[PDB]
Amino acid sequence: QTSAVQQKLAALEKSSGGRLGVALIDTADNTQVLYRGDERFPMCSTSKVMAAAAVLKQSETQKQLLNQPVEIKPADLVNYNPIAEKHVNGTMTLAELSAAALQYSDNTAMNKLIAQLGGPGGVTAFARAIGDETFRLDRTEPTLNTAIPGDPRDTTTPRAMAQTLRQLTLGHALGETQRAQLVTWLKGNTTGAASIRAGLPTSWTAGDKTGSGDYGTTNDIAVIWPQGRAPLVLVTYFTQPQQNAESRRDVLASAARIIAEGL
Ligand SMILES: *[B]([O])([O])[C][N]C(=O)C1=C(O[C][C])[C]=[C]C2=C1[C]=[C][C]=[C]2
Repeated sequence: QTSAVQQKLAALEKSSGGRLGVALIDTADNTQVLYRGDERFPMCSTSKVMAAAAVLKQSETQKQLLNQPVEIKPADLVNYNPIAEKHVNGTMTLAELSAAALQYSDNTAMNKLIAQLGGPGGVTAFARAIGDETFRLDRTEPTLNTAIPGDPRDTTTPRAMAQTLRQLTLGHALGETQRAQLVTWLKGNTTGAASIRAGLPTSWTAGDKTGSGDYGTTNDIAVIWPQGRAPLVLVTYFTQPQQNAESRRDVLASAARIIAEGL
């Protein structure tokens, strides 16, 4: 069946010229709204949530892990490292790397999280351990953002990512302290105001992680606390046919606005 909301998302997609994927979980009743919910999309930096969560899980049995120093060398810098560059020839703790990766989308920080987990497959392994059979991380930064159409590397589906974000931020995939820490990091994100958040009523609060890559890939995954109702989990993925396409955060805001108006 096709709902009014799905029809509106299709119209938005048609006018955008790209491919849009949406997955909403409304925890007020556990219902879901999906648009291309089972198609694969390149995650780009939204994958950093899985990596930070995997490290949080390891910290449940190692009380001092988050305070563990990790060396940052000149050779570790990649294409975007706003936080890590300040620490070259120095160190960053795993908590500092997680916060930098999540709140500023630092790529060097993400690579340190991936390394701590034993490589991209370590992130995938954690996803499997928490019930996500779809997610796959195959490469490090910055190549995991190539976002080539048809390429299965570093992809997931909106349905799977929404389910996983719910389990991580509202459920019990992580211990209570770690869940709280992940939510605190997401709510402190600095990069999301033009994405999902721009399509929501101003009174609502939320935590999110954005993603950007080639083929104008523009992503955002969010946990949302609407005014007067149970939380929502929303994933909005968008990718375009040309490698050098421009970013379209407004399309994500438009998708979020349609979802909100459909409540
Ligand atoms: B994540 O998606 O925020 C990290 N993204 C990238 O490193 C990246 C961007 O985003 C600027 C931070 C734009 C275009 C790219 C990127 C990586 C590889 C190819 C193209």
